[PDB]
Amino acid sequence: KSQPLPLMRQVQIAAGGLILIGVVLGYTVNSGFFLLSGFVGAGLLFAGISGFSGMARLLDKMPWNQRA
Amino acid sequence: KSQPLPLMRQVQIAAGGLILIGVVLGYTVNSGFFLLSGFVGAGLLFAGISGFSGMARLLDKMPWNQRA
Repeated sequence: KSQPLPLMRQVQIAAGGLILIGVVLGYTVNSGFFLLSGFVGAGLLFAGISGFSGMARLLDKMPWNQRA
Repeated sequence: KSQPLPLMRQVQIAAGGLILIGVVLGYTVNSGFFLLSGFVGAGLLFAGISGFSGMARLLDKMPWNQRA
């Protein structure tokens, strides 16, 4: 039990990650087809929010005993 | 100096908030005009990630001495 695992972070990674993924595939499949093809935009966005959310979810509620 | 104010979260709230806002205004102004009008979607999304990111940014790097 390193961190108290609050809800001020889990909501950011959960809501931020999920929402992003969706709004991303949409903003790219609807507003991304104009830019280039629709993979670089939604793709780069997913990868970003992905690595970020992960690092945050760990620093907030790392899988310590999650896999003891 | 309550918290060390890391960057594992500051990146999620900063990048997540900014990106979300943009990807939202687009996914709604392009893929939202189909749903209803294009305000309920992008709007609810903005407010959501807004209050969330804020609560997180504060719980991590609250404006303690920021305005002492």
